[PDB]
Amino acid sequence: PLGSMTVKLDFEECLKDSPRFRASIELVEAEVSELETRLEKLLKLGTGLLESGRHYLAASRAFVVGICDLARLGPPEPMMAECLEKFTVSLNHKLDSHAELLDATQHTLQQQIQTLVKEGLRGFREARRDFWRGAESLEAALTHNAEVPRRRAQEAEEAGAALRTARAGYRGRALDYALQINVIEDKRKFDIMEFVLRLVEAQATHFQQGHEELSRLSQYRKELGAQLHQLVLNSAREKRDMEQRHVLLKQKELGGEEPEPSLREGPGGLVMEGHLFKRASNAFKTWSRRWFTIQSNQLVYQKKYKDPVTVVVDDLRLCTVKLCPDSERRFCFEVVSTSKSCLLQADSERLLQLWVSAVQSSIASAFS
Amino acid sequence: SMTVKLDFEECLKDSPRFRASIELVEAEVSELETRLEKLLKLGTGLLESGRHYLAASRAFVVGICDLARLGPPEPMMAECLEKFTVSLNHKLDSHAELLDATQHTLQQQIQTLVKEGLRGFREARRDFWRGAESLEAALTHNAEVPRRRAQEAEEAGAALRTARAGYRGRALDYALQINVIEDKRKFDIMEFVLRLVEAQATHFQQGHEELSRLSQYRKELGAQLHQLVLNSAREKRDMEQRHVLLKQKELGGEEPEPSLREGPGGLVMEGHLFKRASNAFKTWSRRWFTIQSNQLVYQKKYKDPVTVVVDDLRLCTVKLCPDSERRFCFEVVSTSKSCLLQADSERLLQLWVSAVQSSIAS
Amino acid sequence: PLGSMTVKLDFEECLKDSPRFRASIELVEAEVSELETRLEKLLKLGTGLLESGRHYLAASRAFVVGICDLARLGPPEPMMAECLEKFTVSLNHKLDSHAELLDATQHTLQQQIQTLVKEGLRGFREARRDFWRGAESLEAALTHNAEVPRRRAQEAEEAGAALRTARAGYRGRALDYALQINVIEDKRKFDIMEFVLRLVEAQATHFQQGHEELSRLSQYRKELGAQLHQLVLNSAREKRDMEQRHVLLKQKELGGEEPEPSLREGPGGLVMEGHLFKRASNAFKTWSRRWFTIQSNQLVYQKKYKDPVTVVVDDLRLCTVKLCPDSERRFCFEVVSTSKSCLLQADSERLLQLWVSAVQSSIASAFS
Amino acid sequence: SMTVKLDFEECLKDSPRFRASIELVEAEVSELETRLEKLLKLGTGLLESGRHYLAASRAFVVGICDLARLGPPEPMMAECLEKFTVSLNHKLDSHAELLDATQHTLQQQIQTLVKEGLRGFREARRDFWRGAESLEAALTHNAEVPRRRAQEAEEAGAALRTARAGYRGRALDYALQINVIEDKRKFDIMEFVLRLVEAQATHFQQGHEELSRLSQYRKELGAQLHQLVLNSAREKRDMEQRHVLLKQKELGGEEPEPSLREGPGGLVMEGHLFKRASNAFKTWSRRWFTIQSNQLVYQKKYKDPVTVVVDDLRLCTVKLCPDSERRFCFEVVSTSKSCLLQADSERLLQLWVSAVQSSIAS
Repeated sequence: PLGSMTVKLDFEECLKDSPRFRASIELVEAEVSELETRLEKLLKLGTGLLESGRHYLAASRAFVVGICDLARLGPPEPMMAECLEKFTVSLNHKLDSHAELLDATQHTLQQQIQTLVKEGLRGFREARRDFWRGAESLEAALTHNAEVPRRRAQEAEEAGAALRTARAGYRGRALDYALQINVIEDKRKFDIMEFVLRLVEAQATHFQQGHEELSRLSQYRKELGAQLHQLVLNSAREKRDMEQRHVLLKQKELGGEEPEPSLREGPGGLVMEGHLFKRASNAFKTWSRRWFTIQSNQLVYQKKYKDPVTVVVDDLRLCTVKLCPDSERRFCFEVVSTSKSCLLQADSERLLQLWVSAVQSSIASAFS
Repeated sequence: SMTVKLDFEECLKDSPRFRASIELVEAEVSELETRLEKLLKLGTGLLESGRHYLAASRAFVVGICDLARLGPPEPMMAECLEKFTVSLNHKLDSHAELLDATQHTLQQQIQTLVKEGLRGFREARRDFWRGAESLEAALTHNAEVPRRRAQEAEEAGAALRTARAGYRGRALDYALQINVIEDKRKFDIMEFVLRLVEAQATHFQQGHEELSRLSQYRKELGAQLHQLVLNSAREKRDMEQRHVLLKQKELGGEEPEPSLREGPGGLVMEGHLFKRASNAFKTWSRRWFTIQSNQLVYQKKYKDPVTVVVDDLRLCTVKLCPDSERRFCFEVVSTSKSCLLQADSERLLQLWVSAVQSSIAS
Repeated sequence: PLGSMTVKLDFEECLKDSPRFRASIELVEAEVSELETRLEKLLKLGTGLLESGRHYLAASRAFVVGICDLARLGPPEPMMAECLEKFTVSLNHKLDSHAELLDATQHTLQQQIQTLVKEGLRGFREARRDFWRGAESLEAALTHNAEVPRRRAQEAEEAGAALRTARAGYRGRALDYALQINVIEDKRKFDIMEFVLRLVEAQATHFQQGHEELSRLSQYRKELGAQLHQLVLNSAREKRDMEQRHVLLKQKELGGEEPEPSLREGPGGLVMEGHLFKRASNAFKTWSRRWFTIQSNQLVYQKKYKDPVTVVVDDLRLCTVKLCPDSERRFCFEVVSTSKSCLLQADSERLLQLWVSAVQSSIASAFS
Repeated sequence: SMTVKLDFEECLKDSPRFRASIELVEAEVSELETRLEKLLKLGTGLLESGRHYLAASRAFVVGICDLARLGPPEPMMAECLEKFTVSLNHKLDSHAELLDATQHTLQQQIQTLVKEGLRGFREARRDFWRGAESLEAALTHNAEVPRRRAQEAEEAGAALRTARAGYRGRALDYALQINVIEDKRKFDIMEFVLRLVEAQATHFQQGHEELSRLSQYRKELGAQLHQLVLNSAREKRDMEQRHVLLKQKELGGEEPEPSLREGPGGLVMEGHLFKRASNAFKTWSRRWFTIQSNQLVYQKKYKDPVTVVVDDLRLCTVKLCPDSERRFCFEVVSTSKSCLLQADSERLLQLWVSAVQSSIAS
């Protein structure tokens, strides 16, 4: 027949013990050790594939959260809000299926290859042990059969009776070796075929779960896509419209005068904010700018944009404004009270007029 | 955080709604770039992990192949076992094309965005804060005007004018880019996701076509496999059952008997014999001897040239040694060379003595 | 039944695997290890007996040579000359037979006890190895049968099918252990009985070879003995006769005068020996005694009993004797020649007269 | 060497035949004593070697005895194996009596001869050479006489007279002892050999009487031994032949099934179960459990006191657990104590659940 250990083991000389037969027993064994190292190399690689597999999916699962989270960090688009949720449950669904494929991999390696190296050479190596012990027994059997003198007939007959023992039971041991090598030639091919069966089985099972919802994924891929191409043409147009209006402001209507602080919530909330230059009444003294706010009849400044406000004067009920006639600088006015009295300057003619008006107005509310 | 679509009204009047929107869009740009650039190193790492995975698989598929050339080269092994493993390598290469296309995807969108996608926002912003630096300075400058003065007033005020007009033109460019970033952060990330989902999906579509045919192959072969090994289970038990019958009933204790039968040039016989060594103690040793073409040779290893024991047999005599101490022995004495020898039975003595004795008559 | 391993191994629970059965497998083994150390102690003692045996006969064989050689060194008795030869061949004959008994001892220890420890526990310990491997297999078989969840029905059925494997083939392994312990209980008793059979066999064979010539030895023991008792009565009488004659010489006839030198072989051999006192002719000179001899007409002296003789004068043909009238001492005579001339003195009146006569006589022969 | 029976003629005339016989008898006495005293240390060494031999044997016969008390105490072992080995010890003690009698023999003759058997020869010899010392001196003295003198002549000569008479009486005593030594060296050595040959011979005579009856015992038992072990050879093969028939045809894969059958106080069942440990992980473990006298106990080692699992069964309930994850499990819940348990089959669940359920009705 055509088997790899079959064609290099001599069945025909197996009761007969020629140097040929001793050569085949030795020769066939080399494949046995070969096959056992290749089985072991396959188990080591199997955990390497399990290790990298489980790291490729840990990297993948972080990526899918992260791709979604970034889109979620953006300004919102409703088709994306629902499609991204369909994509998310589907994407993770492939990773838990492919993680199952590893565990399946791990399992088949245990059922098959590990069982195979663990169980499958035990009964042949124990038959090998006793066969070579019997060889040993046969050689001393021959040794004791040859060295007797012909005059000591009874002793020699006793020694030849043990040789009939050695030779027979060595034929008996040789048959068992023959049986057991004859099992592993048929067995080796099937088990590893089974292993490959179970490999491409889990693959077929994994692509089919991912192929099965493919229609649900494909409707969203189109409906997100048709919407994105209308959005881009809509943004093109909106930004065309925005570039031309951007153009227009710079052409002829932008203005050079300071913009005006806008009062709201009538004279008793009187909400108005704007910067001024302030100066105190110390003997050595200087100007700095602060951002001012009249809110709830309360005049307040803040050293910075993100600083909490502080009162220019605690209460503004007993205060009076002086529009200076004589001031070192143009556009200066002065604000006088029980304590915290101070000098102010504004940036242009209408801001001075308004700021003094609004602040004098707030004094009327407060005083009311 | 701030409101979407920031328009020019607020920009040009230096509103606190503008003032806070510019505060919050810059802080959004630092978060965004960091997360994009993290998503960039993580998508880098994913390809590296995929590619380590495909090499891990590629080495595992060579280990299943190695079994296959060791084995016998029969039809099911020769064709099926090869079609299963080549389909495994084909799938690794296709999957390589998906990691090549993921890389393309990532180098197109996310690399470009990190590298040169914030660059005109940062141009507009540094030019814009430059405008307000100069306007902060010219508001100071505008304020250092003595009340007596009029030529200093118009001179100071002209410097404030151009500072304010330019801050406003610079404001229009920051605003417009704040709208461009806002749609770019939506569309570059939406196209990225949709490209990736699209290209993953085709690999399964095409995959399943083939691997569902391979499922069919698997279940058909796998069905032949369970019966084949049941067949075997019966087979090697039948063999064991003959063997205990062989051992109990037909097992032989007698020595293997050599055969004196014609070949290419006359009678041939080959077999074990004991002889004495050439060491100083002359110690006995077992070798395999052949009678062929009127010659006696001895084999020194299996599959290696033989050594001659007697040059010719037609010039030999054969000693049946009746007065020797040694048992089952004969001596062959030829003109150039002699050899004592010893056999395992009285049958084997007479059969080796008769074979040499017919040989001496050739 | 009544066997030592039989009555502490539970056949009845051997398919059934109770803690009792696990306890018996363990319990019975302790006797197995016991029996193997006692077999080994018997082999060590066997070479000690071989070592001392071979030294007791090396000491014995030297003694038998030495007992004979001492008798052979004595003054000779003819019945002893033949009986000692019969005793010698018979005595050695027991030592070569008892040396054969050792070699026989050595042989039986190899055939029996060494074969027994070498071959006889191999197939039971290999059955023990696989039985406890099957136990191992059974425990993980139970382990994998118990830890499956009830929802995973197919997987659990597969795991229980392997347990039907484990349990069955463990029953199969248990039977082999049962077979093989059941062989060693019958076997242990016989082999060591055989060993004791072969011991007292070689003894019976040794006393019978030594009992078989006992009649030949017994005739010599008597004939040497009857002769020794006549010899002692004969020696008693001979020594009585010798004591009384010893008595007689001292009583009345011993004599006080110097004994006389006895000439023989006539005047031309003239053989006569006796001491004298000699003096040379030197100017400072003195007396000493030497033992003189006239032999073959040659007058010679010797400084000692065991010294070779030297000539008083080379030749005695041309010499003359002077019987001194004037001499310092009594009984002196003088002997004159061509060279070596000298003065002599003798011990008493008849020795002087004779010595001068004999020496003058020898001169006449010589001169003839 | 010299002639035998040395008589008084030669002695009293101071002959050279005497003069050489006295030279050679003293040299024979030095050889003799040395060889006797060597024969004395070697006969010492022989007893020491014999006694080392009897102790070597005595320890070997205890090693064959040790087998015998290990074994079964059956009639052939009990009586024959003991009669063989006690005959071995009996023979050691008899042989001890022969080494005691060899020692007696050696201390009687050869020790005495070395110690005090040369002593009167050495007395006579030193007294005799003393006589010749004085006669050598008085021959000198006899010779120092001036020729003129007559009173010196008779005075010197009288000293020579008594010296010569006494040398002659001393000569008679050396001579007579030279005859006594000559017969003593023959008769002490002849009696020694004959005593030894005589006493060796009786031990075989008596030995063979018994050991030839023991040969008879040996061949009769030994004949029962070859058939007995042929009988056995058939026996254990018959057993092997049933066993391959048992394995092939009757071997069972099913779990051992417990039995619910009445005893001293009602229904009894005992058997393996799985339970959960009291460690912090709560890890599962297999123990052997007994239901007896309305109680459930568990065994903690073979042949050692048991531990109670539930105090009473008439106060228990029994959970068939249909919604549990764990397979083939039940729970027994009693007032003081509960226990989860797990069995190997759906048969064993129902049988352990029914046994507790009959027990709950007691």
